Amino acid sequence: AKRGEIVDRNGSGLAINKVFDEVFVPITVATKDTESRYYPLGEAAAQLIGYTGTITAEDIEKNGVIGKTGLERAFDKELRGQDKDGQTIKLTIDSGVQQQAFAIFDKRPGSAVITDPQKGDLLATVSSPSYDPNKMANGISQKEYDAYNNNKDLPFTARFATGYAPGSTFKTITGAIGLDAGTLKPDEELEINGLKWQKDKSWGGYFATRVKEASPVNLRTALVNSDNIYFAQQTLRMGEDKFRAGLNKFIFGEELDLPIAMTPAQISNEDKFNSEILLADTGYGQGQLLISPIQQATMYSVFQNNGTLVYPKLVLDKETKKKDNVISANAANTIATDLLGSVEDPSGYVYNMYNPNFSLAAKTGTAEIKGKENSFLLTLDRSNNKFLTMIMVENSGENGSATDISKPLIDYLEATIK
Ligand SMILES: *C(=O)[C@@H](NC(=O)Cc1ccccc1)[C@@H]1N[C@@H](C(=O)O)C(C)(C)S1
Ligand SMILES: [Cl-]
Ligand SMILES: [Cl-]
Repeated sequence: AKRGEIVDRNGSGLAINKVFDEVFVPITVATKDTESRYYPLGEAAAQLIGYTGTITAEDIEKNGVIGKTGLERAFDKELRGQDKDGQTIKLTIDSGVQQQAFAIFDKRPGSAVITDPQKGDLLATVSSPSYDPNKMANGISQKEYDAYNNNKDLPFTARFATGYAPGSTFKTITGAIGLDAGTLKPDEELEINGLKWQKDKSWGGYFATRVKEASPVNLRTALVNSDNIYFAQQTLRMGEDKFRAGLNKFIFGEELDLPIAMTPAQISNEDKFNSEILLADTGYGQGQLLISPIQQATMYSVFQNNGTLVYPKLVLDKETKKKDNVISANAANTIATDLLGSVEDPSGYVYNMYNPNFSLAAKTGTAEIKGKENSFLLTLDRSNNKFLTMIMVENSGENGSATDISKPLIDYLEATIK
């Protein structure tokens, strides 16, 4: 039986079969014609699609080829058939978006998740660096394989499913929670002097620090300037109960119906912060938050659905599933409108991607890990609400920011997905 195909949303192949003339024990391509598993996108979708391998003795313990990793293994039952050819599985992936999202990294460690925010379609799930899935499935030498395993940037890992601290992009949720709680007034002008702030001397040598000097600061200025002090103060103003009440309406601790293994997102290590510092850190995306890029794109989907959360989906014919009224419609549109300044204001961090013919909201972020720094970029299509991007660059202190590489992807999406 011929193994079933994995195709993208347009029917283009992602995991298919192709006949080669191999130079009987086939080694490499030239003598005998054999059918081999082929991946047209190669490393661009290696971690997602995975690769196949020969059935081993340990596999036959839980009663041809079998999917070893990725969707080849998760869908191995439906794909392998029975010798009835295997079934064809059509994904939400867009091959053009998948290849563009992978090209921007250029061996930099990071990930990119592009979604249809109103339907949950995962248009692209990219992890960098990557590996050749055709060689892993049909013949890789110990030299090339050891180069993958000794790569400290870990190309085999699926970074879009790994949990990270979200960074300053998380301020969009903290601000929306503050709006619905009634403690955050969008027009209130907060006096903030200097670059560091603590509640009082009980914080010791720790301060919430910002990068830009500005006063007074309202909600929109705090988002565009990415002011940590404003959001640390607003988080302490609302309190842990009001803060967690809004956070708990998101998908924290919730396993998703995605064929991708993923630890659920968490707010902190325990049910209580037991620290004003930890409560304030969580307000601007640090602390003990662990959210994967797929989970981040899911949480941030509320700003393009009038406060409704749209769950992600990878299989095209799967019905859209939502979580209603995670935040209010007024809070979602207030935050999304304020994020237009990140792209449209000449001093905004995403002004490099400014397009006078397209409405793009955005929010950047740099997380400090116990150190190293990761860069994040969230963009929101506000012209038609047809795409959402969650882009991350690991070790941004050496690899640069996500904003510095993501413009060709955003330009591609504004002309294609629109
Ligand atoms: C949000 O993530 C904020 N980041 C920090 O407070 C930590 C940090 C890391 C490196 C340098 C300075 C501060 C602010 N948002 C990011 C961002 O948008 O890239 C800033 C670096 C502007 S700070
Ligand atoms: Cl799915
Ligand atoms: Cl920003």
